[PDB]
Amino acid sequence: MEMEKEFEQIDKSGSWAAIYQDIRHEASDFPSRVAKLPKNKNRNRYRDVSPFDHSRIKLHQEDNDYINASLIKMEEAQRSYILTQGPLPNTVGHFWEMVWEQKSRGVVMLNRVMEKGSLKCAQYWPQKEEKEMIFEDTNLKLTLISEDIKSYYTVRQLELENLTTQETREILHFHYTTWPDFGVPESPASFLNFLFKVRESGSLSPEHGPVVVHCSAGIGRSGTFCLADTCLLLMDKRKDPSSVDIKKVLLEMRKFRMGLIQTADQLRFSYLAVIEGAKFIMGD
Ligand SMILES: COC[C@H]1N(S(C)(=O)=O)[C@H]2CC[C@]1(O)CC2
Repeated sequence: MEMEKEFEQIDKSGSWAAIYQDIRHEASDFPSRVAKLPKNKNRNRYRDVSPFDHSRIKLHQEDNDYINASLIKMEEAQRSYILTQGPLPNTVGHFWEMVWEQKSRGVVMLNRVMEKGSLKCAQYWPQKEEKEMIFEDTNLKLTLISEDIKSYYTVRQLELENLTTQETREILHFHYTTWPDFGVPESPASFLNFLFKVRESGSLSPEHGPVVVHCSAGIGRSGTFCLADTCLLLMDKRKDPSSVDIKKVLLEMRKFRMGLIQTADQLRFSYLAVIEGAKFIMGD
């Protein structure tokens, strides 16, 4: 079926939970043996969220190459994404090592450091220009260059230096700051505006390594971001945009990381975002 009318048909019939459970039943199951090794327990935020072995990002290190991060490679859309958990106190150096080694331009953050009164990820970037951060375990230096605070999101320019080679690179930090502590946003308008700002920066384009996107577990809000982006790109590429099947795209993405889209409300929100986004692209 088309999307917008399949949407109204699920709303009127109140069957979002049944649709979402079907997705959960059909999703891929692949091994995640490296994630479960005892030496990696303090590298995982949640015991039930792990990268598959076949798609995990490897650190360029001979001691321990493990990070909780997955490469989502979308062949028809010609887009790739790295989805990862919010960094932990003992993985902030691994996080920036990955950004460096994978040649990423941008980092997309969809959570606040504290939500619901608890810590959802480490404070992994510097908050003042004159107070830079040094990660001694991976030999990197990170400096805040500039910050632009807007009503729904903040964009930061950061300098990452590989202290071993003295090479430097500019990284863009795109921080969506207004996702509610409970539920999903009422309108997708600010989330779509944010997606378009990431696109306009070059961070999603083939001349760079894959964008790094995270929330707390790296599957819920993060899944919503890449699912909406890929569906909108396919609607632009194809002769028949009504042929884009959001459930099929989500199942394809779940071949590369478990659990993408965590609730039926996140599934409904993803439909809403693609539907509204397709009107703004045109041609209107
Ligand atoms: C408690 O939520 C009810 C669910 N339905 S339903 C009846 O379609 O599954 C609507 C859409 C998703 C919800 O989780 C929120 C309202």
